[PDB]
Amino acid sequence: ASMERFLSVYDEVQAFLLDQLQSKYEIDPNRARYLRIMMDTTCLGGKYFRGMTVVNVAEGFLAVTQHDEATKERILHDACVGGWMIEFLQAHYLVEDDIMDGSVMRRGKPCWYRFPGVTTQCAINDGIILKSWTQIMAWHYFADRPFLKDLLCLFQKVDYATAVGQMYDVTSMCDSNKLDPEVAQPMTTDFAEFTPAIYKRIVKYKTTFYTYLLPLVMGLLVSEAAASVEMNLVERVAHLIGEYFQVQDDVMDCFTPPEQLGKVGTDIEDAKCSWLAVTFLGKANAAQVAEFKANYGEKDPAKVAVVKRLYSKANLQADFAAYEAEVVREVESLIEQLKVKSPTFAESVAVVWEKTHK
Amino acid sequence: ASMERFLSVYDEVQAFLLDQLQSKYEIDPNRARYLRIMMDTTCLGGKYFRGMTVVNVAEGFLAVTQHDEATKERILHDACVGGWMIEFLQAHYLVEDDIMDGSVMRRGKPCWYRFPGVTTQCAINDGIILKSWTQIMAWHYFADRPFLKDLLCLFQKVDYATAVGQMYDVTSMCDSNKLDPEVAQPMTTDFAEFTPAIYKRIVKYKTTFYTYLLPLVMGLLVSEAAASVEMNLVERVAHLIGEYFQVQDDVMDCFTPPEQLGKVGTDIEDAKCSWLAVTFLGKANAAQVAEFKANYGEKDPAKVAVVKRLYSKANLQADFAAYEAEVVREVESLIEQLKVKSPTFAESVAVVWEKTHK
Ligand SMILES: [Mn+2]
Ligand SMILES: [Mn+2]
Ligand SMILES: [Mn+2]
Ligand SMILES: [Mn+2]
Repeated sequence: ASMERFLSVYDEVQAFLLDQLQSKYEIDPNRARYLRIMMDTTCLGGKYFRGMTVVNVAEGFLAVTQHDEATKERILHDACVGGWMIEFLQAHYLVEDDIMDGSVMRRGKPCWYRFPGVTTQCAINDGIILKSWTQIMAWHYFADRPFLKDLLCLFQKVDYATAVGQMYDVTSMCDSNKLDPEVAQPMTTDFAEFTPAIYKRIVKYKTTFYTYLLPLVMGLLVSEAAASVEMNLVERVAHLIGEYFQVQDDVMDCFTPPEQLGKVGTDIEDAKCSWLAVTFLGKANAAQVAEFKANYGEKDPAKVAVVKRLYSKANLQADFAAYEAEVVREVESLIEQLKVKSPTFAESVAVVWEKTHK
Repeated sequence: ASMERFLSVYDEVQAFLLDQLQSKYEIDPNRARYLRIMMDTTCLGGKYFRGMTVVNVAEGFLAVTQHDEATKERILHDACVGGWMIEFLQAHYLVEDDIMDGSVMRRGKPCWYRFPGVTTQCAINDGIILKSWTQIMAWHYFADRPFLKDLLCLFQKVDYATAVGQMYDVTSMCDSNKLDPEVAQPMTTDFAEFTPAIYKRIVKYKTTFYTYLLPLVMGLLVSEAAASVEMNLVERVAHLIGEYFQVQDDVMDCFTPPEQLGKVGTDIEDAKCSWLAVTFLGKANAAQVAEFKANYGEKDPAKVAVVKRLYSKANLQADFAAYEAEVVREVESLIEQLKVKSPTFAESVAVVWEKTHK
């Protein structure tokens, strides 16, 4: 099974990293144990969607390409390692974003920095280590691979894009013209920057590059198949599926009970430029906009309840269904275009869409 | 002048980074301005010792190697860019370490995260961007260079080592056997881990790799001269000079007035494994150790004053002078050994020592 190989490689990668800390970085056993627990707590327990996308893309090409058995095994091992690079990159983001946002829970468990023996003082550095481990992995496992340079270059550009996206995200409730390191940032009062275009830019950089583009292209690279596809189509379809992913996340933040969500959603309190706020402001009458402005972005539970009420009364299910229908058209169109050069890869993308959509 | 070229390249690198944000990352002008101010505030204003070491090593080899003039200029430009990679890496560390430690000032100015329009929520991500910029620089300026892979590999291993060193540093006041993410960490009461060996491990990883080893080897790489030297000697001498650097920093933290230091030193309050504490515990009688334990690691100003008194009464100037004399012997010995294969590089190391020592 794909999952079974993927999880076995985690054990191998963990052992390599911790053994190297002992043999080359002079680490002692208690700190090795701390880092092992940190790695498990921050990297394990999700769905491994991103990492497994690398594996699944690679498996698709193995099914139609002649290889020695040892080569099949090496490609699958490379896909697993590259998948864990992305999972560790996500772990880095989640650790640091939870600190930056003051989040409380993540996947039914306390955020890493809130563990009693961690604290922010250690957790910021723990998140730095998680990202450094992605590079240690690559240089060790891919040292002699022909895709090493392309993979490292891709990884770093996606990582940079994601940090730029985090800036877009955490500043999305400020007026751009008032941004200034010397002046404490007030929340917007006109919400003029709550537009579809601006929302799409947040999501594209914050989410879609590392969640959809990177796993797909990494699967191509470890398969030596990047010339088998039109890269502009891979970008466009990743952008599309990633945006749909984030729209779903945004809806759930407001409307999924905390036990199922795994956290208490705070997008309203945090004044996020979410799909609900943008779409509501694309629909609302004057009265409703005024009420939204009077209540959005405040921890006060009665104000949050007014915003959720406005959202419920706004029939945003209709907008979501129409958004979803348009995304189905465009994603299907792009999958069709991908078949011109690689039916195999087009099928992998169809699977990524089906897992995202349904 | 070397400094004049180095600072000119900053302007060039800044322009490249910000222009690329506009042309490829969809940035708007106010956020470009924020990032420009962030870059200037976090990267400028120090001595540029690390960055200029790259330049000076490269200049040493230019003086004795035949090159076309355009090649001399390209090598110096590469040395400047590689120097700014290290300066931006340091900027990353300082931003994140100041947040992790709750520091107040850095170089006579508030720490970046304490700017009113920054906040920890933005500053953690700003520090992430600073490090991502080091990689954007390398891939853009060194794309076709033969040293690209060696440089990237070196940079990432030094970066990893530094994060491991930060872990050693911020955990240095806890008993290793009690380290545990599930349990809030108490300060040591026996100080058994305040030893020269353990202190040297903190310093080696936290400081010496990125402050001394990386600039020296980067200067070799951009000069295509790494085979001109014995790398084990470069490591040993970097370790030695870097440790002396940190010992000086530790003394100043306790004894240099804040205006000259640029901050209010808090190593005693923070219970740091500093050279003063280790050396004091290497000298003290039972009575003095007991008093140290009763007062170390507490913000209470009268307790800090008791520790400073113990340090003053302990005649640690004698230990420092004897430490310094031994470092002079060993550094001179290693410079002599370096002359066997490269007098030019040995001279660059002598300059790095002279700037550190005097
Ligand atoms: Mn966030
Ligand atoms: Mn969300
Ligand atoms: Mn620190
Ligand atoms: Mn210090």
